[PDB]
Amino acid sequence: MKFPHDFLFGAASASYQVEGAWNEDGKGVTNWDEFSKIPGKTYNGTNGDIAVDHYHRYKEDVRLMAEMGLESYRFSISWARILPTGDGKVNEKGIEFYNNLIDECLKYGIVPFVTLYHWDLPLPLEKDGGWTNKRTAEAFVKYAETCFKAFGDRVKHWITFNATVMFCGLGYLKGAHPPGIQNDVPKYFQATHYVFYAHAKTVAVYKQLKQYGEIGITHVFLPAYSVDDQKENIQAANHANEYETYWYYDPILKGEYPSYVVQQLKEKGWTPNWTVEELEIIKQNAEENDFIGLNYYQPIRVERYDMDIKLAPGNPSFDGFYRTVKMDDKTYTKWGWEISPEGFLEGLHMLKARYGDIKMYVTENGLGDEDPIIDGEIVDVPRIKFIEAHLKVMKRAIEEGINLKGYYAWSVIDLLSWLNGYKKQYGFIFVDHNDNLKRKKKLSFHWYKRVVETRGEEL
Ligand SMILES: C[C@@]1(C(=O)O)OC[C@H]2O[C@@H](O)[C@H](O)[C@@H](O)[C@H]2O1
Repeated sequence: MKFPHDFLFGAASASYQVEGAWNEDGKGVTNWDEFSKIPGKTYNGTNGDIAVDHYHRYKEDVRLMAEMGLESYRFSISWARILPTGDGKVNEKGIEFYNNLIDECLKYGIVPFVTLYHWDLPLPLEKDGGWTNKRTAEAFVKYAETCFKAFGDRVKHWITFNATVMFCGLGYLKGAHPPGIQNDVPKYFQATHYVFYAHAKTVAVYKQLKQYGEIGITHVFLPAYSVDDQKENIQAANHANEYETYWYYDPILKGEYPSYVVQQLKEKGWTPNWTVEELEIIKQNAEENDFIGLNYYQPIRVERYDMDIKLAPGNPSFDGFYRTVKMDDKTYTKWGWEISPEGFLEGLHMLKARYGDIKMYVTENGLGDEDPIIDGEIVDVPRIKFIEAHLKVMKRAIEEGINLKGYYAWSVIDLLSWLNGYKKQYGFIFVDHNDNLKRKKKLSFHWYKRVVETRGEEL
């Protein structure tokens, strides 16, 4: 019984990835609904139209989570289910559905942890300029307030945004996410600003509501290490960390943007169109966050741009100052992501040094795999070893006085990986695409049950 009763063992899903029912019960079209049908954007033309069909079998999937001894389920609300056009009339049929999902989790004592925005923007709001238009931030606040009024009697754990770095960075820098834009740095940075503004304003509204649950944001956590002891490389890491960690966590946690990056955007002419009022709202609401969410999969190993010659190479950074690299002496997934428990642990240390005793939830962590199948059984031993290694570093972080209060494995069920199809499995529950999307427990499902039952006595 080592992890305290204070700490939730969970597993996670995202609405676009898991629900399907893209056109049902009054749901508005989203950006991912349109974007996924552009050839070249999703793996093998893979879709969320049906996804894994969680919308129609939510009762079954929740029964399974309960059978797994799950303590908390983290899912996302589809904004286009509540408010189809982003604003305007509320779709009651969408409110019914999330009330039913919430109520079913609750039957079995499973705690909802709810993400409001997991990348699936109602389409008009894309056409307005998405997160580059303050309007979308004001719309988001209204939506959040709608969800709070409708669901907040029962839901006491809320996430505003998920992984802003990806949706903003992939949407405006690489064109791999909607709206599909490439190398527009100013829009990227502007998008992150309006998101952080929407967050802080939403947090202020939630607290004025007097609902007595908790709220915070979920970021990607992607700690950057220097590939060696070389000063140029150390500097490349510092810079990586500034842009990938500090830009995101400082505004939410500290109430100020990191002056290092601010100085460089000014020089480059890329500073966002931000107002004093917006920055005050951010500044005054940094102290209102109850927690920080971490989606952590890997660190990155960096060398400076001109230290090739100075161990395979890496992708260059957006401003071309550094690049990430792969290395002989480390372990990678089959899609090339590093598996680094020591990476994660020092990462956690770096975060307590800067942000102090902030309450941390690991809102995503897991292994993407093409699962071994034997006699119709999914024997996903690699996933078990992945989660095991990460759970052990958490156990140690806690022993070391880090304020970690939950762990949500990425993918409670097999679902759609945005850009990797169904082939990049991440779940505890298998889904049979060849047998009418039927659910089967994997090896990992039974293992995780035991971990929760024992609260992590695994040495
Ligand atoms: C990007 C991908 C993947 O499919 O590879 O990684 C894992 C996980 O990242 C999370 O940060 C996203 O919220 C979620 O949607 C997941 O999907």
